[PDB]
Amino acid sequence: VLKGINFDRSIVTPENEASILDLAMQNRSGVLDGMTIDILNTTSNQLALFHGTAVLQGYGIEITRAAAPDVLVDTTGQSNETMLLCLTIDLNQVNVPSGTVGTNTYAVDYKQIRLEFLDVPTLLKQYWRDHSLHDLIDPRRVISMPLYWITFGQTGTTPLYEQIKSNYIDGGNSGNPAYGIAARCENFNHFINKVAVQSIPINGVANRPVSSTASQLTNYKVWRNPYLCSQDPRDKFAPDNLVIEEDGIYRIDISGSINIANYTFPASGNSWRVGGRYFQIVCARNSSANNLAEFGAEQHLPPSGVWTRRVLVGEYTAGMTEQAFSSVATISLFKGDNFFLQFETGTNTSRDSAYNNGYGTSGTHLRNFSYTLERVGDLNGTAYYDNGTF
Amino acid sequence: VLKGINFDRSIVTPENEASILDLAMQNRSGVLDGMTIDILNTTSNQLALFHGTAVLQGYGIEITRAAAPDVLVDTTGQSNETMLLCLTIDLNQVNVPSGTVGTNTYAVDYKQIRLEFLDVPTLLKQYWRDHSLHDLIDPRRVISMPLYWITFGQTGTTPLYEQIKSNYIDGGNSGNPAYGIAARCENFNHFINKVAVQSIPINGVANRPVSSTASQLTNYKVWRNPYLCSQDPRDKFAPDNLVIEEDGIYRIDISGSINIANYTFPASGNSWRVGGRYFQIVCARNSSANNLAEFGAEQHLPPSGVWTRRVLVGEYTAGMTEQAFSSVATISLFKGDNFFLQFETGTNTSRDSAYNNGYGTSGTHLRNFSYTLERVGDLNGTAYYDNGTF
Amino acid sequence: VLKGINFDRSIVTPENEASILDLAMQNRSGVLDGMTIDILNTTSNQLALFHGTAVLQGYGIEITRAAAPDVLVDTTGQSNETMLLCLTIDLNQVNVPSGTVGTNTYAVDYKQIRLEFLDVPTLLKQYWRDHSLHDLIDPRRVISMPLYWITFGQTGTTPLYEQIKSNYIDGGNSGNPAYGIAARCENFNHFINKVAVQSIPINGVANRPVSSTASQLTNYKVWRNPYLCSQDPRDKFAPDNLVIEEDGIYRIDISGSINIANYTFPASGNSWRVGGRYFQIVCARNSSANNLAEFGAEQHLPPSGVWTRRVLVGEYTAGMTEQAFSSVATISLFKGDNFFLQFETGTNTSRDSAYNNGYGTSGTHLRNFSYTLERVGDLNGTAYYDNGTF
Ligand SMILES: O=P(O)(O)O[C@H]1O[C@H](CO)[C@@H](O)[C@H](O)[C@H]1O
Ligand SMILES: O=P(O)(O)O[C@H]1O[C@H](CO)[C@@H](O)[C@H](O)[C@H]1O
Ligand SMILES: O=P(O)(O)O[C@H]1O[C@H](CO)[C@@H](O)[C@H](O)[C@H]1O
Repeated sequence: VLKGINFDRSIVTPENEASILDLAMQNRSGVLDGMTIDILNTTSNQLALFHGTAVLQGYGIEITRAAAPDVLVDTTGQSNETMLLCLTIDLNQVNVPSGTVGTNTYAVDYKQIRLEFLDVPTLLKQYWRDHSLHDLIDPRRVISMPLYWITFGQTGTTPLYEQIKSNYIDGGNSGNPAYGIAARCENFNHFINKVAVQSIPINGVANRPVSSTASQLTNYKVWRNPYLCSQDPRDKFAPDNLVIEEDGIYRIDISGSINIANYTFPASGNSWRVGGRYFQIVCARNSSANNLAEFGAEQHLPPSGVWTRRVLVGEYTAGMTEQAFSSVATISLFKGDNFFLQFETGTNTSRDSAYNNGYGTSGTHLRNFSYTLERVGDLNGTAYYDNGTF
Repeated sequence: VLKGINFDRSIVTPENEASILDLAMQNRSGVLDGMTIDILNTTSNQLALFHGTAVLQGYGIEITRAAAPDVLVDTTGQSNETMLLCLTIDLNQVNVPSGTVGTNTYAVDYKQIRLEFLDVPTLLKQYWRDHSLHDLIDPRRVISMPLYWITFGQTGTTPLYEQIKSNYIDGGNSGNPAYGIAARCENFNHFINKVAVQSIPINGVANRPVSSTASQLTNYKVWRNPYLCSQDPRDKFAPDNLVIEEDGIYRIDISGSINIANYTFPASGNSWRVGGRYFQIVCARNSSANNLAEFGAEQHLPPSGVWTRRVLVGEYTAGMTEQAFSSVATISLFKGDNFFLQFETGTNTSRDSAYNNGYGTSGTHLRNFSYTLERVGDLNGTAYYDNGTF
Repeated sequence: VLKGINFDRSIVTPENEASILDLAMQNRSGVLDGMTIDILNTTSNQLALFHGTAVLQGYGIEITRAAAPDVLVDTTGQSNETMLLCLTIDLNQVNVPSGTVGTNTYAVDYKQIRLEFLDVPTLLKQYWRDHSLHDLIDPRRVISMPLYWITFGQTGTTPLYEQIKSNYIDGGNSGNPAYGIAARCENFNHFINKVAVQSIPINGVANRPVSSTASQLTNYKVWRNPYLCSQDPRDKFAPDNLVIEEDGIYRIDISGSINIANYTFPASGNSWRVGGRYFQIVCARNSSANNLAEFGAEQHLPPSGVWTRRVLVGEYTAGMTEQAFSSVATISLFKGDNFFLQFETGTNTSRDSAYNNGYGTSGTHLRNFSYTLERVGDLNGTAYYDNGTF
């Protein structure tokens, strides 16, 4: 039969209002405020956390403030291990009410809510990003959200901690928590190496032309949304590659200019004409390496025939010192993918190359380069096949 | 007087929580999961559908699973007709409760919910996209959502079916169901015909340059959100025109390059200078033809003075073989409109034309062309006049 | 302890469901429909308003319709003043219920809701945009939303009124009320003045080239979202500057072309080569002037090291009559900031200038120029420091 959920004779249940709040949360779970570590009230037997509010699959969880310590987690038995401090909902447990709504004595012991320590494989098997209490095919009764990486030393010491920022809805994403900006940067200048194919460094360090003979590695302002992407964990790829943490249709915006761009000089032999040189800027995705995602989680496999390289700007140098470019594209990206930008041109400086033989400010370089990477759509259901290949 | 809805002494009603869920749904109705046809349990007297969940103007509807068939719809009396299988809310009916919340016997017969067959004019008169239970000026008591086109044959046969995907929130749009991407494509190459004005084919087939003498019609990956737009239903316009299904402020992104671009050769007569040739890429809207929208529904009339053509890229060829371009614009579009892209240049190849006299890969063509069309704003209330004209 | 809000044994409270509706509203408050002035039922002792619905920090407020006047506000004692007509929630008051749910006589006198007149300093001290009932650090018990600027004359006269459109969710923003388009325009042509640095007029009037000798100030279609931005209130800056009303990460899109662009003519002395001329289009922010925001409200101070100028397009003229450009950037903007676009080039027309010595259609000008400014992210919490500087 046809069942009404919100109708005149319907009884609105807890599962119902959680499903509504989850929808309003864009199916994202996370700490809405507070719930950060309290080192002052942290010992070698107890871990303390400040008061706050979180939403886990539509269920509102609160750590209440009083008098501090707002809450205490038992660390006895935990030594010489790296654990995950998790907030867990266990629907197998029973919430115990006491007193009465008539007197002013109603209270509940929420045994369905736990603050605990889990190892990485245990958390992954009950992580909200991968499993759901509300799931259609595999509904679960126990779900968790990791708050902190906790590294316990020898018995009698206080532990080391690292916030799992992907699980905190801190700021930048309020209103559209599952979408918005993934990565963005300020304008930067980067020297073009004398090679056919090279990546453009999008992670905060550029090889900035500083003099007529040299370029030097210089920081530039960059921002990343930890829920959507992260800097590659391997030092070889760290300057260039992003690891995508969330499946979706993303929008990539690029702009800048190619300064000291090479071209064949107009001479009597070529009928006093500029010999333009081909170059292209491409965006790329690579999924050959598994476990790049947070917690070394399993990558999401892309559909058959998925793109790997896409031309954002393809043209010839026009005989000017500096020539501007701009591009905007929507692309499919998968959890675990590597995402990066490449600069492609010929290697013969006297024939097909967009780059010259100069170094530093005398050499061909990218000037005023910037980008924005944003999540603009999901790949749930049919979209995975229809929209996921490009 | 001033009435509080959510206040301490207020009674939260069914209409109230439906209005809240509708707001959380971005005022969009549709199947959230399941509710697809079950051909195995479909006969010549009954139509079967799988279990699922839908939200119709804030009212949650569920088809419950048990033992299949999850639900059965009586098809007796339906023959040699094309009908719409609809999910209807009728607030004139009375939901009948039985048993008690005290025992574990409470049940409701939701007579306010129906699975029925309607003809196209009947559905349109009570379609959720055009009429509302919550409406300010014309509030309705009966509202429907079409799920399937059902074509019944002769008495004793099983019918033919077609899913109304615009009414299924399948994927790509979760989180922002009323907005997001309307249409997008992968990079493609398209030969420029030797005419003054031509449309660029945005519906999946391009006239791809394949040799030095020929171009051939080749498919390219394209995606459309059925709720926002569709391929033109008339074969003459099918390669080029989109039909907009939903009013709004849309964002159009284009990029690519013009390859083998024509120009006046630098000669002694012109002081050894490149004679650039003007061309422009425009986006366009046309509402002359009514009933192009889904179900042949009535178009939404645009305000007085509305734009029809807008220049996205206007410039001269620069003497290079290939020159890249990019553009991003926000435009107003109305339900029933035709939306398309045009390439405009002169017809005299020796004087004003951006195109040459070559064919295939030797002829002027668009290379690496792609676009994204996205809904970024609505045209409700005052916005219709203020923002709707451009 | 860990408290559950939405769990099986939990009691869902009024504050709870208001917090849920506020989240669903993207933390924006405003009139959802109606609540506009009723001049017909307005006297010299009373102000009338039409029926409608508003949401103030998750609390639903309704003015009920019956027989008009839908509601009356006492204006006795108000003379020779400019007041703000405000809708206030005061949680210190007590809502008085009467009758019973058993009979059909339940009614509430919502003393927690008021329609009143406040002076600008009083409203600012209890304005929903700046203070919250739900606030973590400074929770308030009284909060208001301004609906109209009301200017009372001499005793015995009807007042003058001005709608506070920023507090009305009229249209264009339904679905994403706190985000979406801030400002947009149709394509326009603007003459480039013979100076090093000039602003491009983004507020609806351009100096349009009309003849071979003259340009004239001509209107062009422009739209602004009052909640996000406004035209500068000072006449000196009115054609060029926007005042940002809301903190955030914004996206700026620009496109157009530079027509009649200057360049050094190819002559025997320069080896028959085009001497390109540098120019740049920049977007800018300035916060030196306080109180530019609505109600002369205090500006939001940007973090240390914040950007002020950013290059969107930087390149040389290429020897063509017309050369197109496009740019897309994400930038940080603060409540009270001035936002504007500048055109920068050299002043020596025979050496470094992108502009020539012509006027009107014979002079260098921007052609088909348009832009979109959109709010794409917030600057709450950590984002203020991490993302706010660029
Ligand atoms: O090209 P290879 O060695 O297969 O692949 C390597 O470079 C790619 C491109 O940066 C990375 O995405 C891969 O994770 C890495 O294994
Ligand atoms: O130019 P015509 O014949 O008025 O109009 C025709 O072409 C337009 C442009 O493709 C379409 O939008 C119209 O639906 C069609 O009737
Ligand atoms: O340059 P000045 O005089 O400091 O600053 C003036 O021009 C700026 C740029 O238009 C405005 O933002 C300022 O509000 C105004 O005071």
